[PDB]
Amino acid sequence: EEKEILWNEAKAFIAACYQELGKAAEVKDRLADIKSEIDLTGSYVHTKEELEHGAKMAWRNSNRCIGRLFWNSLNVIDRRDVRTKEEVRDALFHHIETATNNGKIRPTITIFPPEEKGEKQVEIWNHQLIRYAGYESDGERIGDPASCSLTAACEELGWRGERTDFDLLPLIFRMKGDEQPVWYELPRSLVIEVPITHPDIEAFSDLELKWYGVPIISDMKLEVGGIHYNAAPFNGWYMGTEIGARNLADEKRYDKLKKVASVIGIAADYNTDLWKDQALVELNKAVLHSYKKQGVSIVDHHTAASQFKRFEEQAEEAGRKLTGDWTWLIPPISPAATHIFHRSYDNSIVKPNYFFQDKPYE
Amino acid sequence: EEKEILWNEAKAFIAACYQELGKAAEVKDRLADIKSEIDLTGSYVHTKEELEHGAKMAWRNSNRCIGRLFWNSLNVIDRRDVRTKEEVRDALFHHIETATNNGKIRPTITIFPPEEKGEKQVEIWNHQLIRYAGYESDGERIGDPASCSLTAACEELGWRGERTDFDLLPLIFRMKGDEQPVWYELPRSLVIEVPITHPDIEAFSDLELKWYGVPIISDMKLEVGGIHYNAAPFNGWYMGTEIGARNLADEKRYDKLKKVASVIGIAADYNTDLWKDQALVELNKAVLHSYKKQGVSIVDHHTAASQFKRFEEQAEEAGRKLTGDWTWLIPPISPAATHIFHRSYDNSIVKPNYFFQDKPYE
Ligand code: HEM
Ligand code: HEM
Ligand SMILES: C[C@H](O)[C@H](O)[C@H]1CNc2nc(N)[nH]c(=O)c2N1
Ligand SMILES: C[C@H](O)[C@H](O)[C@H]1CNc2nc(N)[nH]c(=O)c2N1
Ligand SMILES: NC(=[NH2+])NCCC[C@H](N)C(=O)O
Ligand SMILES: NC(=[NH2+])NCCC[C@H](N)C(=O)O
Repeated sequence: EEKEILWNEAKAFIAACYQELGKAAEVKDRLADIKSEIDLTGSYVHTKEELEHGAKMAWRNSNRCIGRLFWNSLNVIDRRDVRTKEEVRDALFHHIETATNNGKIRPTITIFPPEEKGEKQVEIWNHQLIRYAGYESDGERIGDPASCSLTAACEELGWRGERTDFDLLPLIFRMKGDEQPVWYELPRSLVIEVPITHPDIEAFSDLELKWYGVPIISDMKLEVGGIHYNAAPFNGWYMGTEIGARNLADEKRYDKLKKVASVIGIAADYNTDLWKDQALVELNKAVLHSYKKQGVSIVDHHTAASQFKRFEEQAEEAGRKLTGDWTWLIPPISPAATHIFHRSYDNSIVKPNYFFQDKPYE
Repeated sequence: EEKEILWNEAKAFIAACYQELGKAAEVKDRLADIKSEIDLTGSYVHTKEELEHGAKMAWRNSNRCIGRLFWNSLNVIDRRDVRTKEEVRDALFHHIETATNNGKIRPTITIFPPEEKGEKQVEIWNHQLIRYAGYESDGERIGDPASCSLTAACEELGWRGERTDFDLLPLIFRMKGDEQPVWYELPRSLVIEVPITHPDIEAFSDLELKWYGVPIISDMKLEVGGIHYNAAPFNGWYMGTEIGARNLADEKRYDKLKKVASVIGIAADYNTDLWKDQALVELNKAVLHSYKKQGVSIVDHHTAASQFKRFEEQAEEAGRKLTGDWTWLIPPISPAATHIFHRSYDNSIVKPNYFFQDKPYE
């Protein structure tokens, strides 16, 4: 009964994949081998070409992603060969190193062995390979609240954070057959961070803000032709607003707008002064300026939206249906200044794609 | 077959209305009289209490409206007695005068006779009672492009605009039985306008921007218990962003962001400078400052969202389901700074409500 779902998704995927690669004639024979493989083993194994293209298709189908113009240049790393936690660890270290690329970020995915009987071979606990810890204890708020539960979970495993506002969480994942995950401290040499300064307001440094260079989502499931890659961390480069308008701005995150208003020399007393709006703009300018000055890749929301429009045009020219989530595609500052705001998007789910998974902690 | 739809909507409305007014015991007898009235005449007539409460309920059900906290203080003007175009004209003039209230704006609706056999007694062509004309002719762009088609239609009726960027369109409506609408020039004494200045950037006046005080939507259908009030203009006061982030900012509208960037002394060369975002903030600050200085009612998007949150809480306490359109409720600047951005809204349609109608021009 499980073969049936796998087999149908496999047919849809290979037919569409090989079609796009111009391998339309090799479908029938490839489908046969897969049909046999499923019969024998209860599953099938992707060729490196299918795996690579499937990961690209999945990115192209990510309704919430504004950066999809570059779907076809994704660097896919096939690590389905890993069997030990040392190999997982070094694969994760390598992903960080190669995707970072000394600041000139390469969009990269590292693909680990897929679920077998729904049984995970590797289970990554981190939301992102690089992220800051969070602590709350009796009035105290330190670090990133979005990381509070994972941080508490790590401190159940013998790890202890310094309790600065920017503790790097260790990598934490569990191997099949083990009851507890293991954790490895990140080598600081691998992690680029960017101190946030303002182009012309020098007092901005007094906030002592910083953020990490590369956002590497590590807790989503990649689904390709019925195959479930629960462990397949991926990264692009940041859009400035993700850091300046959300991570550093949200009240449930770092909540820095009042402090920003102070250092840029404006009052934070009256809603009608639009001080939050003004602080958001200056904070987002500082973020863009800082990453650029540091030689770390980043994109502003206007350029990103322009690129996304080219993605829309490209899709129309190629005869492909466009899907998107309007509510996530619009940037959280000046959304009406982008074309995205003024059109509609079909939020249908197309596979291959990336999906949410339940968290092993909490 | 038309009695059936009317009768069912009537039952739902009166039962719910009288329930809310505490007139639950008078439902059965009122429903009887209506049932007879429909049988005899093919329609029924609302009491002043039902009409008033129905208009309020309709506002409360307006999924796109962030200002719904004040639904119950709506000033309803019953003008179902009008029969002549002079009476319509004077009713419209009065609505403008009383809603304006010397700048301290009163949320007001004037209700004209409803459709009979789907036949309109009064058909208002204006989108808003007060709005600026728009012209495009061989390269020329003057005024408000959103008004181009209506403006062209008026100039087919013997009206001629001065072709400034802020020509007030005449009132234009058609009476039942007439083939063409009539138009009446607005008395300037009735129309408050606000010149846009900046609190601390005096060069902002060089843009010579202004906007009108009161937004009075005049082309939507009010539906109450099966009765279709196609002509029922209503107004609240502005939220600043409607003017500063859309009317004056959109490229398909007044398109003023480059000129704003110039007068506030910033470059408009690089996306990464976030000059559009900065210009939007300063333009929206100027709008709020200008209306306040002029003694004309206005609300900023932060205060408006706070009020809307109270509307959410009030709804929960009263046992009423909340409905809303997330995509319209979020303000077009700093939406993530409002609570609205971070929750979901059921976009179901509940009646009574206000609906779109096809435009007689275009
Ligand atoms: C190349 C630069 C990229 C940019 C600028 C970009 C931009 C964005 C942004 C701004 C978001 C919203 C994130 C949030 O609000 O938290 C997003 C979401 C997303 N992006 Fe991209 N992205 C990029 C690359 C990629 C890559 C390489 C993949 C995967 C192969 C990807 C898949 C996704 C997915 C799955 C989401 C949704 C995540 C979620 O639901 O939480 N993107 N992207
Ligand atoms: C009291 C002050 C009010 C404020 C601040 C307010 C705020 C708003 C705003 C900002 C919008 C979005 C408009 C746009 O983007 O073009 C809106 C839409 C709307 N409001 Fe209100 N509103 C108010 C009063 C009213 C009143 C009195 C009514 C009717 C009785 C009403 C019914 C609506 C409707 C029907 C829409 C949707 C219009 C459309 O779909 O184009 N509002 N409101
Ligand atoms: C396509 C999209 O639904 C459309 O542009 C909407 C988005 N949200 C909006 N929200 C408001 N308040 N006003 C608008 O005109 C719009 N436009
Ligand atoms: C409730 C709402 O859907 C939710 O807050 C969404 C809105 N749009 C978003 N858009 C982006 N890019 N990121 C987010 O986290 C969210 N949050
Ligand atoms: N550009 C991206 N790939 N973003 C992925 C999500 C990152 C997340 N929003 C963050 O601020 O850390
Ligand atoms: N606050 C209101 N009632 N707004 C109604 C819509 C007005 C319209 N958005 C305008 O800018 O003219």
